[PDB]
Amino acid sequence: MSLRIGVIGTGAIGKEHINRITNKLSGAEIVAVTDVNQEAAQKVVEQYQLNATVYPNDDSLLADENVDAVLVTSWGPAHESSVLKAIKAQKYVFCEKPLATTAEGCMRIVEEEIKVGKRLVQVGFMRRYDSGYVQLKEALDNHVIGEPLMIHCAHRNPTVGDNYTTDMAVVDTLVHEIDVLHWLVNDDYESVQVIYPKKSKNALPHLKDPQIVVIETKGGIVINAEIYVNCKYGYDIQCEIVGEDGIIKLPEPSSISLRKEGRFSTDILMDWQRRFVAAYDVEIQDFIDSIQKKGEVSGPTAWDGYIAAVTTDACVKAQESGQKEKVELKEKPEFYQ
Amino acid sequence: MSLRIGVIGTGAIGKEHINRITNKLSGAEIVAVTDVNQEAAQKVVEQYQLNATVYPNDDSLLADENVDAVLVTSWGPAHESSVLKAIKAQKYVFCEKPLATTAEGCMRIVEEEIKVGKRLVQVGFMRRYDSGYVQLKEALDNHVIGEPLMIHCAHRNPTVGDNYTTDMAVVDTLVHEIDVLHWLVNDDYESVQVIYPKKSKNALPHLKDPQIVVIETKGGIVINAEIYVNCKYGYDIQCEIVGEDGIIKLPEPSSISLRKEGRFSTDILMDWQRRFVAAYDVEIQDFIDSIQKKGEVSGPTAWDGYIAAVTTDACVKAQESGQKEKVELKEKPEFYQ
Amino acid sequence: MSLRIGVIGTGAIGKEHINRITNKLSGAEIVAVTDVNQEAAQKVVEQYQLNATVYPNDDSLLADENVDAVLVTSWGPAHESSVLKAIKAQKYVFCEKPLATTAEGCMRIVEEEIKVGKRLVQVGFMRRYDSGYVQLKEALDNHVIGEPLMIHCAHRNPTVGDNYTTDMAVVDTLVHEIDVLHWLVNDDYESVQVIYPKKSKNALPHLKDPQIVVIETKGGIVINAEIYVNCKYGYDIQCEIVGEDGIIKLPEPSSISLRKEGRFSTDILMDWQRRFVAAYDVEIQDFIDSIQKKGEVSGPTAWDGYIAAVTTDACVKAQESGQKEKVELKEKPEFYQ
Amino acid sequence: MSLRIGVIGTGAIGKEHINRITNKLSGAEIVAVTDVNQEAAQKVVEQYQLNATVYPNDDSLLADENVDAVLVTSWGPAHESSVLKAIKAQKYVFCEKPLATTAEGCMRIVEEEIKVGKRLVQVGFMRRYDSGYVQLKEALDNHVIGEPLMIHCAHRNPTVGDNYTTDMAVVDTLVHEIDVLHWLVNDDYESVQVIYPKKSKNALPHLKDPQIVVIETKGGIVINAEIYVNCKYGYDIQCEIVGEDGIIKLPEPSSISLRKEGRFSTDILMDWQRRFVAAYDVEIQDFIDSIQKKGEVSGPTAWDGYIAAVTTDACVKAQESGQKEKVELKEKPEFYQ
Ligand SMILES: [Cl-]
Ligand SMILES: [Cl-]
Ligand SMILES: [Cl-]
Ligand SMILES: [Cl-]
Ligand SMILES: [Cl-]
Ligand SMILES: [Cl-]
Ligand SMILES: [Cl-]
Ligand SMILES: [Cl-]
Ligand SMILES: [Cl-]
Ligand SMILES: [Cl-]
Ligand SMILES: [Cl-]
Ligand SMILES: [Cl-]
Ligand SMILES: [Cl-]
Ligand SMILES: [Cl-]
Ligand SMILES: [Cl-]
Ligand SMILES: [Cl-]
Ligand SMILES: [Mg+2]
Ligand SMILES: [Mg+2]
Ligand SMILES: [Mg+2]
Ligand SMILES: [Mg+2]
Repeated sequence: MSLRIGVIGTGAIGKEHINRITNKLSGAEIVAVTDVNQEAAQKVVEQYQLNATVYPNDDSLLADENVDAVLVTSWGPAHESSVLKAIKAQKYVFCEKPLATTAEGCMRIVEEEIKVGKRLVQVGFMRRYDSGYVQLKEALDNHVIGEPLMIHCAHRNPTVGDNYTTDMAVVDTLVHEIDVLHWLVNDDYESVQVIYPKKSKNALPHLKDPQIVVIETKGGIVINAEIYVNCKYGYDIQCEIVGEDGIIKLPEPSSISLRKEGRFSTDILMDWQRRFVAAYDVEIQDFIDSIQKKGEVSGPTAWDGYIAAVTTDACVKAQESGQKEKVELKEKPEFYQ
Repeated sequence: MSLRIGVIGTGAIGKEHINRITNKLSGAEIVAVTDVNQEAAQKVVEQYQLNATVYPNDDSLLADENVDAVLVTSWGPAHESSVLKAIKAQKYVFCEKPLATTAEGCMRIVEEEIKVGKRLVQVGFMRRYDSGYVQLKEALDNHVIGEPLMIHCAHRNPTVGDNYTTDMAVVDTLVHEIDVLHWLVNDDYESVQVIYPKKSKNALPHLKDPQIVVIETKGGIVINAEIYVNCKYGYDIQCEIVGEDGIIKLPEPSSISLRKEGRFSTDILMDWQRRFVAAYDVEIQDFIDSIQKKGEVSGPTAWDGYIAAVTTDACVKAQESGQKEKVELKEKPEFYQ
Repeated sequence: MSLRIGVIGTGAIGKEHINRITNKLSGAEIVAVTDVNQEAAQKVVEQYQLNATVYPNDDSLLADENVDAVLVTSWGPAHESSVLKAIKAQKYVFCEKPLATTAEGCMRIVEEEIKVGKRLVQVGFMRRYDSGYVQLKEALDNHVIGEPLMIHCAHRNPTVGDNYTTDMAVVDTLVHEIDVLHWLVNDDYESVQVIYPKKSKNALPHLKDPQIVVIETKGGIVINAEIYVNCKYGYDIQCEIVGEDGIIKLPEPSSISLRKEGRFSTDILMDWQRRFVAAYDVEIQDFIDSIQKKGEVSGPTAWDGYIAAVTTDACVKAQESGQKEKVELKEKPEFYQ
Repeated sequence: MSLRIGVIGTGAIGKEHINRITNKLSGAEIVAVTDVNQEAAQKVVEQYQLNATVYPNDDSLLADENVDAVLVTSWGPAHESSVLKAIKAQKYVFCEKPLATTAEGCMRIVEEEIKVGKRLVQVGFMRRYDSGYVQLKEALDNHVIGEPLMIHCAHRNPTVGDNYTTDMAVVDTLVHEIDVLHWLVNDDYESVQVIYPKKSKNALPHLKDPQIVVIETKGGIVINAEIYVNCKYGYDIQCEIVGEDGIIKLPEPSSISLRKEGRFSTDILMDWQRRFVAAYDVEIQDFIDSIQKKGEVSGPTAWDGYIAAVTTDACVKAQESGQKEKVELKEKPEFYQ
């Protein structure tokens, strides 16, 4: 059959996932939705022409015997509650970041999932499904460059809104690097340090931008991550991994080249939504296919959600202290190995 | 509803389209199949776990009131017959190349389609859906380089089988360039000339490889197309369009870069099936979506099939004559404008 | 000692060579000059602060026992006369293109040089000394790509003056490709054909621009050379050699890259004089060093001058006829092997 | 006349400069040499066929009224003595790094030079004369990217000898970055911190390799410099400057590209001596031309030597302490502005 999916939270993110499941992907259907604003959920069912029940809350949606799996796409601080309820209802769950707002909240989810005996929770770190990152992972797993030693990366954005604050550089922005890098190199984070260059003219007075975040792993890999969210020129993700015997680097997004007016050039995307559309499609298709074929999910795990929560909190601490701060992680359970 | 598709011809190509419709794309289902070898069609229904009727021939399949659209993926010389039957049965049809084996056969299809009053026929020239070609088309349509003047392109393949013959360099290989280029520049072909370099050591004695094909358009654009099907190093498509004021060029397929052992490098694909998988997915999704949203197809047309048939025949003539040969095209009907 | 050089022709080209010998290179000095306009030669001696005698003509300059070698940098049609006189006077001679205006004139020079028993004549085809071309030659000589099969090249210039005529596309412009390519692949030219695309809006009404020149070698290498002298965007030399097993390509001139305003770009030079300055320096330094160390010159030869004269004439014939034209070359003497 | 140069120290470095002055450059001659090993100096005069006097020491060489300028190319710790003697003898001096082994020694030279009233001392930081760095400087001076904010750079070498020690990563290797970067951005260094990744398998047990050096300028520019001297793959210099509105990056050294065996690649040099040969030539030619045309030198100054000495010492301190260390610089004299 089609995997029958319910959606908890019908804002921009939920709508985009509803659109991809309904109009782009294979093997699933939206059969149920809920939102805090019931009127909004009804509008969504109408706009996307869904054959779906509108439920007043997640408890009633999760009680629907004909819902197999849910997307948790509500307000971030509301995610944890729905994830816990879904685990208890024994539904598969795809949770947009964050899994929970604290390490403790992630640990509550971890404890309950481990009881189930199979993986129900996939966290929405879509970078792992981007073709460039998949290529990097394959090269590393094949020992192409020997042991990784250093990672140099950048997350650049053209401009941010007036409400974007210093902490969000790590909470909303660097969190993607935080998830993908430890996955690439199969190592755990140990410490973080934040350094502030000269503030850019393109940043509002309350915002510290750019920033450099230096992260060391337990194995001794050193990551230097630049975050510059008012770079003006484009939305740009760059990542180079220096190994003992060679160096691998993430590609530019594909663009025709142009020779014109004394310049040889390619395009730089301006819109972050154009950068990872394929990865979002693949991540959800993987959720669907893994469930149908394996009876459990296969992507970033609740434990990856925990690592992101602990590490982001340490980075925010380091933003304030100017000192090297410890990333204190519990031992990874065999369940998540 | 799901668009209900029947498949005529369940060989490798038909199977791959069945796989994408069943497991990758949105909005369609395989409800019927037929193959000359009925046992093969039954095996296909079983292998892909289809809920589909096996019909003994295309006439019976096309008589099924619950088939909305068909794929024609049979032996090439058999395509024309099924396309004509499908038009008469008023079904939408996606036809793999060729539309027909002769200009005359394509004209028979054109005459019958024009009677219908809407487009039923989409021909499987998937290059138009490749992101690089879409980018080229957008640049041209926006006048980025002024008038196109010259096109330099190459279609390279690592090695061919013992049964690949000189004519197939244009019939099976260059036909893709033949379709995409006139579309890019909105011009008609007027003449073709073939020049043979030194034969490669990598080619079998009966095969002329490489070849250069020089094509001139009515507007005066000159295309120099290299075909080298035993290039050894990779499967490689290259295309540069020189305009009055600048030059645009198709990108390399996306690859991580590597610094190792004194070389800075990216990957070249070895497998043509890895080069255009995304384009095949997009072309079929467009077939489905166009039908459901517009009630007619929107891709390469029966007329494009005709242009390909006329032009390939002229190229094969030029391969034999060593002279400049005319491409004689009827006026394009308003139906296809 | 310093090699004592006399200069015959003190126009722009002669002045630039005088400047490089006097202010940039090692091991030579300008001791004598002559120009048709004696006042101009005197001004040159003063402007460059030379310790040099001004002679009324080349005969008197060549009679100076203390002149070891001469540069022939006069009006093109005047070159042949001075080269012949210098050979008879037993001086080494560096001759700017052309060696002579006709195949017959080049053959007169060849006959007289062969009598000398050592190479006196170096022709000013500086591309052979450009680092990119040297790299191409090394790769070819090391069999990196197997046998060369095809060459795709372009010679592009931003705009030309009102006096630039169709024939000059081959006589003044393509002549550089004509010299360098047969050297790269160690093959002789056999035929040429000219094809005219759509005329560019950037070309004046009397000029055919762009042009494509197709040249076949005796060994069966096919060269497609684009000439576009009003391309607007830059001065740009491109060259790709397709071999049996791989492909080599001339590099872009070195430029920093820029990410800015949605584009990732490098520089394209606008000024042809910036493209080959290093090659001009190296070619003259080689003239000097070869003479001092070997007692004979080592660069492009009088025979290379002959090949250029024959081939340019065939191309101009082909420009007019629209037909394939023969390049008729005498057998290369052992003297020039 | 030719600038008459004496050479103090005829080892490998002195010999290479003698070779370039004698056989490659314009306007100077080697008229005098001295070495601690007089037999070595005599051999050098013979090997290079110099018309030069061999002096027993630098005092006697500097007393030669017919010596205009000297190269100081002796053992590093011996440089300071000869530079001071040359300033007192009122000769122009080109000094290979280091200017002196301590900040105090550099300050002694600075004090004596300032008395002269014109610049006599040029320090051999050749990177400033490399075409890529010149291009970076021009872009910065033209405000192409707005204010520089961050610099990401790497100095990589394939392997080092058994005698290469941890301190040399900054003293001999990073010193080049240390000189060029403050010049590029016209800012002073304020602090340095060293971080050690996982040790490479390619490094001997006594050596800490790779290393990351984080340098902050007074203006707030943050530099992250990777040093990896056993990277195996090549000798490789990389440098990216992130500005407010865009990013500029040093180019790869020019190389033909190759498509072969499934890879599209360019060359990475293995030999550091091939990386900067042009810069060494240009730096010495500039020394010669500046003296002859301006009567004083124009390259990196004694003050730049001082900055390098102070900064290298701070980096070595940071290598040992693991803490952020201050770079304590005296105010730059107007003499050196
Ligand atoms: Cl919270
Ligand atoms: Cl965009
Ligand atoms: Cl999980
Ligand atoms: Cl614990
Ligand atoms: Cl047929
Ligand atoms: Cl492949
Ligand atoms: Cl059609
Ligand atoms: Cl007609
Ligand atoms: Cl003449
Ligand atoms: Cl320029
Ligand atoms: Cl010669
Ligand atoms: Cl003969
Ligand atoms: Cl010392
Ligand atoms: Cl090398
Ligand atoms: Cl100084
Ligand atoms: Cl002080
Ligand atoms: Mg853009
Ligand atoms: Mg590969
Ligand atoms: Mg420019
Ligand atoms: Mg190499």
